[PDB]
Amino acid sequence: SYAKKPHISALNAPQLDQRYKNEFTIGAAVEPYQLQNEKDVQMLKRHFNSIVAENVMKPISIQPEEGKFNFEQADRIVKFAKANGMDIRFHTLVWHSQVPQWFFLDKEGKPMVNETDPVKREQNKQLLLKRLETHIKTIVERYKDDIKYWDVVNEVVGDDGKLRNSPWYQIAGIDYIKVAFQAARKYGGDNIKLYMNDYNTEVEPKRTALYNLVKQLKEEGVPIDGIGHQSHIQIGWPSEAEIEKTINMFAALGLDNQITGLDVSMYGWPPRAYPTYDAIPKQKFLDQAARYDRLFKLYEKLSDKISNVTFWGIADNHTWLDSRADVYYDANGNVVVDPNAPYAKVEKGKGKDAPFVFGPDYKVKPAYWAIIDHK
Ligand SMILES: [Cl-]
Ligand SMILES: [Cl-]
Ligand SMILES: [Zn+2]
Ligand SMILES: [Zn+2]
Ligand SMILES: [Zn+2]
Ligand SMILES: [Zn+2]
Ligand SMILES: [Zn+2]
Ligand SMILES: [Zn+2]
Ligand SMILES: [Zn+2]
Ligand SMILES: [Zn+2]
Repeated sequence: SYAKKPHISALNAPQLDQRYKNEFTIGAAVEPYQLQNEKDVQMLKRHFNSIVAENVMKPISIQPEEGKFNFEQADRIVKFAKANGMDIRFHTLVWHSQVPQWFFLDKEGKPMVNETDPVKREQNKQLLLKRLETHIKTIVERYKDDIKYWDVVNEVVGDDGKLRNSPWYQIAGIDYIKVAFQAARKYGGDNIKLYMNDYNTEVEPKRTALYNLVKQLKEEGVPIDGIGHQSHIQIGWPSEAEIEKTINMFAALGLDNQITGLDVSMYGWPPRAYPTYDAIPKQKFLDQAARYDRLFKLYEKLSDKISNVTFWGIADNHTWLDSRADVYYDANGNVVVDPNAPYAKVEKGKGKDAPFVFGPDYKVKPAYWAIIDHK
């Protein structure tokens, strides 16, 4: 939007959540250590009214061995949110990544996916489903009074438009999704809100597969209240038109929509990253600000169908996108960022992305001014 507008400390900037408070909550994803850092604490207090765990509420973080529950890290995020009046999202009860392998071992300690006996396969399904229910039961019995929004399952639809063929699906079929939602409703009650969370929700054939799956589950009475759109997006993709079509399509089913992991990468896919923040040209930040301007104008247009927009981080000094920021080098050792250009080697995850409206020094970016205004 504007470059006249100064690069001031975000701790002196108009509050993001208050700008959007009648449209949707504004959330940030966090690690417990950020709650012991003065600037991160002040950022959350000043700008955000919703919170989610980057990592410490994922399955392997909560029950790394059967019967060993580590709630200590998740508790710290819950305590902070309650003390500051923030909504909490739980990420996530079921996922094919960051998930302990003991879930999928049969009683003899062998991988359940290798079982060929159909009678044993059925016993493995029921055992996996029992373990799934106990994991969800224990978590929801602890947090049902504190955590309003739940990513019950994450990424269960494949990018090929089929259900994702994870061990969950190989072993139990579609019932693991039904069991997860039924268990969360049973032990959590009517007041927690249950979401199916995924990325590339705008992209066919994934989008229609997600649509059909949710429609079918709600016809069968499986409790599902909304869709989580991870929204790990780029400056130019996906188009605002396709985002709008997606949000409307699920709203038509009676589903809430939440933007659960928003970041606007500086790069394409696979990314060709700059090696450092300082090397990103100023024009990239202007392009990103214009993208954020259109994006939040669209969220506001659709505000009656969106209850929350959560960024997957606080400020540019910390983003999981850095793990994807591969730096490409030509034969002379110069950085290559042109997506089709010659190159000799790549340094995977060594570069720097810049996906938020707050810079790594906790000063506001052009993208912040683009979404704090009313134009
Ligand atoms: Cl991270
Ligand atoms: Cl800066
Ligand atoms: Zn306003
Ligand atoms: Zn606030
Ligand atoms: Zn630097
Ligand atoms: Zn709303
Ligand atoms: Zn992180
Ligand atoms: Zn992630
Ligand atoms: Zn700066
Ligand atoms: Zn604007």
